[PDB]
Amino acid sequence: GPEKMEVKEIGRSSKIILPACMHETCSGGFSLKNDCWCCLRLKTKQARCWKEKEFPNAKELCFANCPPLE
Repeated sequence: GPEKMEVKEIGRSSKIILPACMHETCSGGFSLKNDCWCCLRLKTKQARCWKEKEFPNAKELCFANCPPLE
């Protein structure tokens, strides 16, 4: 047979990502995880970001970041 091109892994949750401008993710139920979203602002890809060390707002938004429900 082939080289097995149909992995499975331990995917037992509702984890998913939300396309837009950056790379974000969210998962609540067992995995409990999420990928930050678009930073402060940029022109080409990098420029102005959010310092979660000084501003807690970025942190809350990062953990709150989740996919659409429509």
